[PDB]
Amino acid sequence: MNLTIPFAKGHATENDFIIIPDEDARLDLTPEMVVTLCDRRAGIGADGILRVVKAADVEGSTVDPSLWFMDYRNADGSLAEMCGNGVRLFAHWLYSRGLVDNTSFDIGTRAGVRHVDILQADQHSAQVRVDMGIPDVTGLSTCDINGQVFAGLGVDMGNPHLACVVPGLSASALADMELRAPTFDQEFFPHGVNVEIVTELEDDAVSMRVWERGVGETRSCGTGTVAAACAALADAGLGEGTVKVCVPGGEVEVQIFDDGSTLTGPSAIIALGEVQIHHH
Amino acid sequence: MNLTIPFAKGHATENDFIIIPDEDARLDLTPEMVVTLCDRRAGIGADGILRVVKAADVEGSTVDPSLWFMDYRNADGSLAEMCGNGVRLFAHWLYSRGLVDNTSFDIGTRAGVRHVDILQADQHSAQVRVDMGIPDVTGLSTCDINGQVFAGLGVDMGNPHLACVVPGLSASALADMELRAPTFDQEFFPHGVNVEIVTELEDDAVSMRVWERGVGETRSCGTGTVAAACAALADAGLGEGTVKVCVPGGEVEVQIFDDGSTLTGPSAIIALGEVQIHHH
Ligand SMILES: N[C@H](CCC[C@H](N)C(=O)O)C(=O)O
Ligand SMILES: N[C@H](CCC[C@H](N)C(=O)O)C(=O)O
Repeated sequence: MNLTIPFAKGHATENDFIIIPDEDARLDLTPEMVVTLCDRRAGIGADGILRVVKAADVEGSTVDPSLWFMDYRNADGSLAEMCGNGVRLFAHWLYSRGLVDNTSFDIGTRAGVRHVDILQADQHSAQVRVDMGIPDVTGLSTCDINGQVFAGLGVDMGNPHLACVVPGLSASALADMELRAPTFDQEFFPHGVNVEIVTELEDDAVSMRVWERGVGETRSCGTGTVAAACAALADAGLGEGTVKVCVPGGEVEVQIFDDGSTLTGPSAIIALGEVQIHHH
Repeated sequence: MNLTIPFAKGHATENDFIIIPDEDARLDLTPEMVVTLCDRRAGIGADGILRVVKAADVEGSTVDPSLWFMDYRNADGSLAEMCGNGVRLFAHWLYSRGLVDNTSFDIGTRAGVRHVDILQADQHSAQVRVDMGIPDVTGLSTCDINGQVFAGLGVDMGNPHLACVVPGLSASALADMELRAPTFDQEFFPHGVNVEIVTELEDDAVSMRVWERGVGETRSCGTGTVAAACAALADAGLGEGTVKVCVPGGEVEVQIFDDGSTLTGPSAIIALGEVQIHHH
């Protein structure tokens, strides 16, 4: 006995999502079902899910009930407290379908409210700026990736990061290295952690790869790019700045003040349809 | 300037396809476009494409123009001469949408005509039997996978195979081994080759993994299962038989006579929609 769910597919710097419209709040998917859908072969395939729902109808939220809420699920069914690339696609979706009518608006997330600015938008593409709030640098920790250690900044962007700027690493060296789920200090990161490997600041740019909690390597990670841009700035001895972060799925521009931070990048809406899945 | 293409997503033992309806024969996709679509993040994601077209309107075919033709493309844009799992999903599609009206019919492929029998069918599931023709054992060759050599049968099933039955290998040992694109004799396989690693016959069953030409590891390979079932039977000293082949995405039953061979397995239709893609 299978359900038929309307959906759209999209990405933001090739970090890709399945959008489930759910204003009547009748598709709070179980984690098994999330897994099934984010399986490319068995389902559709994605890095995770954006279920579109009002804050009024989302369990555990206490943000303004009148806002749209970005119910993000990771590909393993795991919840997460924020998703930078997600927020951009979610904004793109809402605007482009006329579910809001300003280029500038607030969205609810599991880390609270996030403001967005639509800079450019079609049916299929957009550029979105996100107020990401203040990066809270949590301390210093390390990880091991494939019997080699790196030292990083803990950063809280809503969710946890370990941003390891690597002294001397070229971009081509970085493209080459082979990643395995890192191992980290579980007292420091009791809930798991997103890890970013980063090149040092140069021409106001860094290059990054990332091993997402819940998911594995992704072609981009928006909260992680901001984490990386802190780390790169801190390693150059600044704490304000504008940094272009280069990820396997593209480019974003992060901006860091003392009062806050922003993440500006593209978003794309690739497909619409309906999908089959089994309850059991 | 982007095209909007109606499509369906489906699989056959988790070897998954994008179905493009194209009776007016106006979507002979270029290989770049195939690649874009079979990219999960950038497009939809699949092991390959089944474009649905009449034999009349397919370049290079000389089969009966009145038949439906399975225009199969691999995920790298590469054409291929047959696709076993594809044929089952293609039959499922045609029947279930009422584009044929018999449970038993002929389909055109790049290896010529293939007969099919629909055994069970819904909107969403089916069991299909395929007349695969005669396995032609081409000789003996070897390959290397990750600095280790295996010896195999060359088999022509339409397309080329190297079926390596491995003396002593358990299923759990097989689940464990780590695969890399094999290296093979290019005089023997001037066009590339599908490689199957197989366990010895036991309880009329073998277990198999496969590194598809054009694609890489797949959860199943229908022509390869028949290749594997020959090899396993030959290594047990028979040349007729009924063999259950176990693949990471499930199970199929292959049957071998002297007059021919059949492949019976499941098929599923997971989603319908429309997708965006760029000409340039
Ligand atoms: N790709 C997302 C990250 C999702 C976070 C999730 N992987 C986690 O914290 O577990 C981003 O744009 O920020
Ligand atoms: N998965 C397909 C194999 C496609 C063959 C293609 N990989 C090639 O010959 O290059 C099958 O069911 O037989």
